[PDB]
Order: sequence, then C-alpha cells, then structure tokens
Amino acid sequence: EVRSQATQDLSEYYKGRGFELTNVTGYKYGNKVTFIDNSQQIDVTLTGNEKLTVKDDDEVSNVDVFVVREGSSAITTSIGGITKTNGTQHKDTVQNVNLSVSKSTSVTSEYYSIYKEEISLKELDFKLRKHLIDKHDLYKTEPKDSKIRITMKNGGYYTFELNKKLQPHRMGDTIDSRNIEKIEVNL
Ligand SMILES: [Cl-]
Ligand SMILES: [Cl-]
Repeated sequence: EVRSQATQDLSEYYKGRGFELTNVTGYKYGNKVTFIDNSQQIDVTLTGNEKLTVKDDDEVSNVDVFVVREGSSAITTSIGGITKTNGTQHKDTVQNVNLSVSKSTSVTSEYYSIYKEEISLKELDFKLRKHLIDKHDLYKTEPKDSKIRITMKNGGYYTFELNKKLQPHRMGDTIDSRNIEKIEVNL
C-alpha cells in the first residue's frame, strides 16, 4: 500500500520521545515557562487555555509538564502540556477508560489507563497515537479521515484528526480524567 511523505512525517513525530516532568517548578516570562531538568533547559510555550491555579508572581510550581521537542540544539522548545500535578501519591491509575478501535467490519475493545488527575489533550493525543502506531497499524496506510474521539461524561467530545498533527493552539487544553467516558477510534 501507498504512504506519502506527509504520513511518514506524522509517524516520525508520534514515534518520537515524549517525556514527563512531575511536580516541577518553572519560571514564566511572556508566553513561555522555562524549566530546568538535569542540566537541560526546556522552554514551554503557553497557549492561553491552560487550567492553572491563579498566581501573584512569575513562579509556576507544583505542575507536570508533558514535553515533546519540536525541531533538531541547546534549548528544548515544547508547546503546551503543563497541568496541575497529582494530589495523590499512589502511582496507579486514576481512570480506566473503554477504548474501541474500528477497522475496515471489526471492532477491538480494551482499557486505556490514565495516571493523571488533570491531563492535557497534548499528552492524550501523543500517547494514544503512539499506542495506535505500535498495536493498530496507524500510519502504515494513508490515514484519510481516521479520527480519535474522546467523549466526556457530560456528552461533550473532543476530536483528533489523524491526518495532521494536533494543532498547536489546542496543546494547552486540559481535562479532568475522571470525566472521560470513552475513547473511540475509526481507522
Ligand atoms: Cl475537539
Ligand atoms: Cl473536564
């Protein structure tokens, strides 16, 4: 089967390294929050839709950061993915969500385990697409109108269109994982 350079670039991006900083402190200047992890500087661009506790100063503490390097380079540029750190200390799942994957004539069901109380669409999108690449042949073929839909316990839903990266402006969007009803993917 056919796969374009566009599909190959989606695959290279979502098979790349995404990592977490847990309960860290960073410093805001303008629309960037800078974190130091080991000796590495990480500058995270804010989107303006973050769900952060209101502060007086430039200190952003008690946050988790899901980091995905864009580009190559000394400083690591990442977009969004800052969330409140977990109140709990148990390290086990906070929610176990029904995940269905439809293909073309068949449906596969499994549970998808979420470890964070408040989680970015950035991290959900990244980890789910990586899981779909590893186990469900995502990007072996042209994705076309393939979508992930995250439905919330109040009936609202979010859509990730799999034929393009998640739009940068949405990467700060944050949800309470206890409110996720189900995840449905049509491939
Ligand atoms: Cl959406
Ligand atoms: Cl929510």
